[PDB]
Amino acid sequence: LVHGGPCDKTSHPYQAALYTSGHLLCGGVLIHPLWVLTAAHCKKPNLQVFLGKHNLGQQESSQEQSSVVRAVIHPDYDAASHDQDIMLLRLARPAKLSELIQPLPLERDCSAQTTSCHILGWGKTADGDFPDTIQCAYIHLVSREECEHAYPGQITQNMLCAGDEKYGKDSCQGDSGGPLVCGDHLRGLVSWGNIPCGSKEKPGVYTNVCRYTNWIQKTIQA
Ligand SMILES: CC[C@H](NC(=O)[C@H]1CN(c2ccc(C(=N)N)cc2)C(=O)O1)c1cccc2ccccc12
Repeated sequence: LVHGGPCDKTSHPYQAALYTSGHLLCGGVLIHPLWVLTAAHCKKPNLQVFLGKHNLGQQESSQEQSSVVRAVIHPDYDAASHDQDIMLLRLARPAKLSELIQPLPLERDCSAQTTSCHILGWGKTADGDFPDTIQCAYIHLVSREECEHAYPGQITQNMLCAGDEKYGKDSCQGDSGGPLVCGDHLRGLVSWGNIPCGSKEKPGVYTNVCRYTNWIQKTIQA
């Protein structure tokens, strides 16, 4: 993510890091002791999930590593447009919850009022580097009308736009599937946006999690 800074160490207990081949692939969000949400475009074989991490270069006493034993991409995901860019990952065992490992409640209300949000991740920064320490930035949800204006004809009801007019804080490569948190609820997932990253003119685009309540429930209860 670009134009942010290191997160407070205790402020992100729901953040997951998704690895394959020993390297960071995506972010993710713990939503249940057995389940992490990420972007559909993150699907690959041999996925490992790290919970409780802050610095990727350290073996942290709070961390837990787990294999993904089932990956359930949304059946209607459209790779070209990123429509329905959501996937549920079932962990090999219930997450060992702690002060630093906690699920984040979902925003189920698609009419929810709160537009002050934040994003987090270990993706690319404004200098091009990939940080060991998780980065955070405050950004704002934009109205559906302003979102449609930024990407004419390319915004569906399954997408939200958010960004920052002052500094252009924005998510980036490596942050996919990370949470857009608004009013301390999960509102969206990092999906797509401008390259180079930066939201001063075109906002980042996020999967609208409130549209997936029923699919999430059916998947978890199957
Ligand atoms: C799963 C592969 C991974 N895909 C992505 O990160 C996606 C997400 N995204 C992207 C671009 C701009 C914004 C924005 N809000 N402005 C948000 C997301 C993008 O372009 O692709 C990836 C792509 C390229 C380099 C990487 C390096 C390390 C780890 C993952 C990398």
